[PDB]
Formats: sequence, C-alpha cells, structure tokens
Amino acid sequence: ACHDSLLDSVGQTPMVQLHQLFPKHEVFAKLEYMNPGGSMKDRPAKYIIEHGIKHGLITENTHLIESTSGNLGIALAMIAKIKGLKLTCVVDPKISPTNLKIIKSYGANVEMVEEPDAHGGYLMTRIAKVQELLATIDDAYWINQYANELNWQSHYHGAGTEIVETIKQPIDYFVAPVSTTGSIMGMSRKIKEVHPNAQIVAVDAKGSVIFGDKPINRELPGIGASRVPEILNRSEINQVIHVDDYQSALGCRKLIDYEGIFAGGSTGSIIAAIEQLITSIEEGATIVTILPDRGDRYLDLVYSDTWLEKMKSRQGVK
Amino acid sequence: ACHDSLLDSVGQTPMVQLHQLFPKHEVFAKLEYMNPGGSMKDRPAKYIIEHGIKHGLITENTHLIESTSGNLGIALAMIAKIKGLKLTCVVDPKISPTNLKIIKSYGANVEMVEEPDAHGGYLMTRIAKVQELLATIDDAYWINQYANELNWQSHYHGAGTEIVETIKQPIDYFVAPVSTTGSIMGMSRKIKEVHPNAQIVAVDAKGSVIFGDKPINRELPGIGASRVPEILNRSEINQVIHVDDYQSALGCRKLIDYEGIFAGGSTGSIIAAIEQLITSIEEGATIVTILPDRGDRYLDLVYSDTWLEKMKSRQGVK
Ligand SMILES: *Cc1c(COP(=O)(O)O)cnc(C)c1O
Ligand SMILES: *Cc1c(COP(=O)(O)O)cnc(C)c1O
Ligand SMILES: [Mg+2]
Ligand SMILES: [Mg+2]
Repeated sequence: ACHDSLLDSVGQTPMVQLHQLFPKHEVFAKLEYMNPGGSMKDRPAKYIIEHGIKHGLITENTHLIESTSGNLGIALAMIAKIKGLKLTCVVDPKISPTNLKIIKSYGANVEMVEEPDAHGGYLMTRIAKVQELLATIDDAYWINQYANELNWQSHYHGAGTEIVETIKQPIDYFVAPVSTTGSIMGMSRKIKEVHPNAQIVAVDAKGSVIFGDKPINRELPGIGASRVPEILNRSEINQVIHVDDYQSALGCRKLIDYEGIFAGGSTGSIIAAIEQLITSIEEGATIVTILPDRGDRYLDLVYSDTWLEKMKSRQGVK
Repeated sequence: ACHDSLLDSVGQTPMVQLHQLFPKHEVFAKLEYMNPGGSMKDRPAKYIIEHGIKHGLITENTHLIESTSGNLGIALAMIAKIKGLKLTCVVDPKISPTNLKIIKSYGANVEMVEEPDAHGGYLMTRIAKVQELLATIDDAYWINQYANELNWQSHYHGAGTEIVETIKQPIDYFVAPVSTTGSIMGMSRKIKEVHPNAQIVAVDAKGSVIFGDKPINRELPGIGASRVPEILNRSEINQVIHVDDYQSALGCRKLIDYEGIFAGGSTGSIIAAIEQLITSIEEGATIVTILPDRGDRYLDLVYSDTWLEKMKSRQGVK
C-alpha cells in the first residue's frame, strides 16, 4: 500500500539470522537502523511526539526541547519537520560536524553550550541549558529521554512487539545495548509477556555509570551514559556485560566481514557481548538482539584503522 | 518472516505520496534509498552478481571490476562481501573521503588513478585502468554499468515491477533521473506493459552529454554522464528535462522542508523537473518517480549554505 507520509514507514524493520557469525546458536538481529531516519530513534521520536499531540500536551505552537547531539536529535528533527513543530537540540562543542549538519538540514535549531564544567566536560552545562530553555521558551515540551515513560513504551509497542510476532519460538536470551535503557526496558517487557523465561542481557560501555562502573574516558557515542537513567529498573536486568571502545570496534568489523552488515558502534558492542555470552550458555540457544544504527557515522571512529589502533592502546594493562 | 541474509531485504521499498509538495497532482515517490545498502544501486549490484553466479560467469574465484566512486561502488562492495567475492573499484583523486572510507570498510580494493587526461579530468584514465585490470587480473568480471543489459533488467524486475503492482491506476508520467539510464530504461519498460500511454520523462544534469547537452563543469554526483550510455534507447524517452546544480539543491531543500524526506542530489533534480513539468501538464495527473539515495552524503554539497551560494553564482546570465 502507498504511504501518506514518511511516518508510515517507521517500524516493521527486517529481522536477519546471523548464520555466518554465530554458527552454533540461533542469533536473530532486528535491523532497527533500516528505519527511514537511519536509526532506532525514529521509534521514540515518532511515539513521544504523536502521544503528546493526541493528549493536548503538544500543539503546532509547542517548541520541542532535548539535549542530544546524536541519533535522537536527528530522529526528533525529522519527526518535528513532518509535524510542523519547532525543535531545539542542546549540544556541545564535541558534536560531530556530520550530526550537526544533518540536524540543521532538517531545520532544527541548535543551542551549543560553550562553558565546560570545572572538570572539563559539558554534561552539567547541557542539563542547565535545557532548564534555561524551559524557563524562557513559553509553550515547550521536554522530550526528557532519560525519564520519559513514553521512551520505553515506544519500544514495547515498536521492535518489542515485532520481535514477539516474528520469533515465536522460545527466546532464551534478549541482548540490547543501553544509554537511556528505554530500548531494553520496553522490549524486554513485551518479550517476557510471551517468553517469561527469556534472560535479559544489558550491554553497556566500559566506564558508563548506568550499572555503577568506574568512569573512564569513552569514545563511542550511542552506548553508555553519565547518569543512572530514571527509566531503568535494575531488577528487570539479568546479566550486564561491559565492552570497551576497542572490543566494540572489533565487533563492528567482524559483523561487516562475516555478514556484510555495516552497523554502528553499539552494534559492535552487542557482537562483542554475544561472543562473551556464548562462552557460558548452551549451544543452540535462541538469542535476539537489535542493531540500532548504521556504520556511516562511525567512519572516523570504528572504521578508521588509526582510531582502532589508538583504542587498542587504551586497553590498560592489556 | 526472518531473513537469512541482508540480501533478502533488498527491494520492496516504500512508496509515499507527496501531498504537501504537490497539492494539485498525485505524485508518488518510490523510496529506493531505503534499500539496506543506502541506495537504489543495491538492485543492479545484487541482480548482476547473482545472475553471473547462476550462469557460471562468476564463481568464488572471480574478481569483480568497476569504475565507480559512488553508490554503485558501495552497493557492489556490500554484495561482494556477502557473496565472498573480491572487488576492485577504479576511482580517481576526486572521490569523496566518505565514499572511499565506506567502500574500504566493506573490504573492497580501490585502484585510484593519478594521471589526469591532458584536459584535466580522469575519465579516459579510469576507462584505461579498467581495461588494464581486465588484462592483468585473471578471472575477472566487469560490471560494465553503461552497457550491461543486466543493469536495466534489475530495474525492470526491481522497482519497475513494484511500481506497477502498487500504482494500478493509470500512470500519466514516469519521471526518473539518468546516469547509466538503466533505471529509466528498465522501469519504463515494465511500466508501459501495464500503462502503455505513460509518458517517460528523463531528468538529466545540465552539461551532461547523455542527450547531447553542451558540457559544463557539474558538481553533483549521481545524475549525468560524460558518455552516451550503450543502454540508452532514446526512442523510449518522451521528454528530457535538464536541471543545474543550484536547481537540484533547491529541490532537495524544498523536499525536506515540505515532506521531511532527506534525499540526495538527483532527488532534488527530480523535484525541480516535476515542478517544471506541472507548468505544462493537466492538473490531477498521476506522476511516479524514484528517490535514489539519502541526503547524508551531500552535506558538503546540497545541504551546505556556502556551496549553495556558489552554485547560485554559477547560473550564468541568471
Ligand atoms: C539510543 C541508542 C542506543 C541505546 O538505546 P536506549 O534505548 O537509549 O538505551 C544504542 N545505540 C545507539 C546507536 C542508539 O542510538
Ligand atoms: C545510479 C543513480 C542515478 C541514475 O540511475 P541510472 O540507473 O544509472 O540512470 C541517479 N541518482 C543516484 C543517486 C544514483 O545512484
Ligand atoms: Mg510563544
Ligand atoms: Mg587468480
């Protein structure tokens, strides 16, 4: 059937078995990067904005606000443009030129903070700037990605629903990367309605504070956070695997070599994590995962040989 | 259903009506950029290679060759990686860093020519280098994009077939950009089996020699050629519209503003051309077109305000 807008092509993404990469397990990858905006963030962007419009929280006059320099900023910018809404993304000087240019191309405003925190980052500065904008822009809506229940709900109704409709056989392990935890919370909640014994495996960056790891400098965007998200309910997570920038990059390079799938940093994290998991679990297990974004924005990260060598040098004592 | 590889997700791309951009006509856009490799070139890459394997022209030992710095190189690199085939793309020093890096990321070899032709380009040098490689690499297969009948056939069986299956109402105009002409030839051939009165409108770059235009320096990749492709049968084309780099870029910017679709240069060409066409045709006409690739690789072209102003300055007497 024809679509009336690009919004109708959000979701119903392909599911692909990774036969070459995992010859002794049944590993299914949900290709969330094949959403029209280029990442899994199309799901919460569409869902959150449409819910707010339906319930009168967002009208054509409401200005959307979020602190994001990445995939969510791009997805919000696309949905906002389609809906006729103003959007301001709060960013910092570390935003990639590419992401900046894509967000501006969709007509979104960018508010770049300049003052680092005394310890050199921009996290507290960006949190403060969000509140400043909420204070000064009348009629605004804060996407509030780390705390908004509509984030996990979008994933419960989004890939989580499509996963249980496709993978009707028992799901032994569900493996997902984390930043807000909206994906793993929403998808695991849907999965376990049908597959109550599915083990839920969170994959996080080494140095991310989500599960209390000791903070280290992290290069990869997408995976990891510098706060504990309000969305997270730790009791729903059964196993936590941490992966470093080098490990994640090797996983990306291995996936493209073995399966011809060119995916982003957090997908490599997933691959590294699944390789670790299969040293402990039963042969032949059914494992489901999600591949959030494309390799295209990681050409100077993961896919750069010079960057990879620098990351290899970081592995501390190793 | 689950897929066994990424290849199964080639094709069946969305069709979207452009209600905002074309409020007085029924304009349907085939989103070929939503192919897994990021462009319409997934179709000929998959089709040509699979046909050669089926018919014993290509085995696991056959080395694929093509002169391409763009979308076809990326699509071939993906299909070759999946099939376990070696690929060498012949390129020149003008290749974008991004395309170079994507092709290398998929494990393809790159043969960059260095010697310009006496008149400063690399066209004759790249044609010669292809023949050199065919002479020196035993067991090779030249994709031969400008002359290979399998190129147009991929589009006849690809988007052309999906277009007639979806748009069962009379198609008044089919509008497509050209470089090899494989798309417009194959798609128009399928369309006119069902809709014999459909008018076939080619959209080309100003300065492209395909339809004998006077050569000028052209910035946009994707649309236009510096040869008359062997694939082209001119009698099958009913109308030819030429668009310049500025016009094409305005079309891209207008499409993203009106419909939230972030597409590449040749899609903007299509938009400019359809705007010209609707000054002559009947109100309410059904127009079908194709959007070959994403805006992401045009951030320093179309989507750069500084580049756009430079292009505005080129419009000669205008
Ligand atoms: C958002 C995102 C994640 C993590 O998803 P959450 O739902 O925020 O936990 C992982 N990788 C990429 C590339 C992302 O964009
Ligand atoms: C290949 C391509 C075209 C033209 O298609 P042909 O089938 O070669 O005529 C137009 N735009 C883009 C971006 C392309 O990749
Ligand atoms: Mg106001
Ligand atoms: Mg040999």
